[PDB]
Amino acid sequence: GFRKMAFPSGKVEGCMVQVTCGTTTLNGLWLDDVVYCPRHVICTSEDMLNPNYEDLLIRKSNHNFLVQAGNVQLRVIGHSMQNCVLKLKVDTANPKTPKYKFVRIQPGQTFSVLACYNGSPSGVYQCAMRPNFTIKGSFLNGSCGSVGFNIDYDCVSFCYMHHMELPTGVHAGTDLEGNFYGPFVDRQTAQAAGTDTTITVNVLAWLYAAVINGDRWFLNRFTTTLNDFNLVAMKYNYEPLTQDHVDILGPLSAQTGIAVLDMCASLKELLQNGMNGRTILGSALLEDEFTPFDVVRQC
Amino acid sequence: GFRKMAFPSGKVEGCMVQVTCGTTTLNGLWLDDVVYCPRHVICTSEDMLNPNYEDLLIRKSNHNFLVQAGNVQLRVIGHSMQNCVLKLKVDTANPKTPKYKFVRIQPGQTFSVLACYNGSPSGVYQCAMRPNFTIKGSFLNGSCGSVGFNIDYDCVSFCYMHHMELPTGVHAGTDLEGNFYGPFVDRQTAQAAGTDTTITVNVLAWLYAAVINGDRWFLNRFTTTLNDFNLVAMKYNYEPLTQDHVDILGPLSAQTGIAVLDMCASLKELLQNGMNGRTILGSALLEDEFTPFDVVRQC
Repeated sequence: GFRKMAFPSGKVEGCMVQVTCGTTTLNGLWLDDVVYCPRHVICTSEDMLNPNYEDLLIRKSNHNFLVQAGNVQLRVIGHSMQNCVLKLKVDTANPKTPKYKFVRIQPGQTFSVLACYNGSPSGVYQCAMRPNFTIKGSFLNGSCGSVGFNIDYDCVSFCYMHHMELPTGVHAGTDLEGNFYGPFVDRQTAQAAGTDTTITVNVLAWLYAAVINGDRWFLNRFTTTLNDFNLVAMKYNYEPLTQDHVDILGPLSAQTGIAVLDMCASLKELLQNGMNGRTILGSALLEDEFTPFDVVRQC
Repeated sequence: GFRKMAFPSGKVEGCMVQVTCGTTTLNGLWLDDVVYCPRHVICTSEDMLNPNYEDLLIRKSNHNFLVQAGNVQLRVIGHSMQNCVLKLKVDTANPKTPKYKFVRIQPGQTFSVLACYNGSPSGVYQCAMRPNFTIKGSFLNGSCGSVGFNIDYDCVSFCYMHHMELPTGVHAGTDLEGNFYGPFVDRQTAQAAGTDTTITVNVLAWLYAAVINGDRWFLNRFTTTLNDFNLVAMKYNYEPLTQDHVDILGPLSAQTGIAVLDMCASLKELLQNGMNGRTILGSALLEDEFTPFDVVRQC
């Protein structure tokens, strides 16, 4: 079988707290004795249009921040700002702190999102960093400070903190150093992203997944060069395929005995013709939010 | 705009253990001082075609069961069989036991699965119980004893425990009282699922979701009786609606002001005429794995 699969979220659930300043409430991440959260918690409705965050922060005291782990209030003993992330030092360490790292992911890479409201986890799902640095998430009011992450041998790699929604319904945020992915800004304005593209290496991974699970109507006897595939890919606003990408697909190629460039020839035919009403793994659309690693692990 | 979202898995992660007999290891669920697992952990390969579980259990003693949380052994102090589940009394009450219930779900209901191997969680995903009492999971060897669950106001409702795969690649299992969903048995014999059908109540939920988001071209000014709709539905391999289905659509019907039987009339028209090249929620296919509760959550 094959489904979109998220990492188990327990290690991150143990770190989620509620952070309140004024009449603004969102989520924070409690690691050791520090709570990380979006800096726009310090804004008011009038501030959010063109906020001078340095000015706004100097006017705040430690006692203006209300941090709550469940029913328990945590005392803020210091605060600083790192790009778009506020760091609140608290006097108690989180015993539930996992082994962790802060990473900045590359477009095309996937991660799990733990969506939280008022410091309480609500759901978990798998996202990809779009090539235009948006993410197609499910985030409502109060979700800010929800984080995205991957897990590797009990170590949690935090890669995303949520900040905003765009008019098209996609989302934008930062890494845990507070730098936005993409050309976005934490001000209350309608922002557009650059033109998105489809993550080609992931579509190929997913086609290999469809084959591993016995779905093959789209395979063909033809083949293609890497450059000629990339010309057609770019015409249809697919990302070009690098030789690193070809190499990353090897294990799936071997597992199925289908050369990478043969699968490229199949994808080319789908782009040029369509799916003729047929479906792949249930979908009427080509899916590009499974990486090669994702497919392997689950297969 | 909608995606499969799982419940945060942490409360369930804290209950997963491994249960071994000889070299056969699967997963178990540790709640208070009882571990629940599939009874076929007591089978050798020779026993699995036509096991005499009652006879196999008589030869078992407490000291034959290796239960481990991680690498830490949990001593077994009693054992009993309840239908297709083994219950192992252990000498330690699980300190991470959540508030919980055992529930038996209906076809069409959705739940999160925490896929586990050797007592270690690998991933979490959302499943729907199909009308033929199979699920389309992602399960590998050693996944038995993985559980499906819903979470309501901090209470975990356990509804599924995994036991087997069917030739078509779908999966079958029991509730936590050990009664299989569907006509299946825990024997290593070839078994067939009934022909599957589309989950009508979930398609209706999906149409309500489309209306909530402003996509409502398919609404018409007609209605139908429940019986007339059910008789048409069956001719298109749609599940007939129950009174419980009508009731769980209540909130969405209230939210939109569209009576359930009016929406049924719109669906009937879609079934009899097709989509005429149009889309709903950006899809030419009707989705049937989002329940009325799922829709409310994400909307």
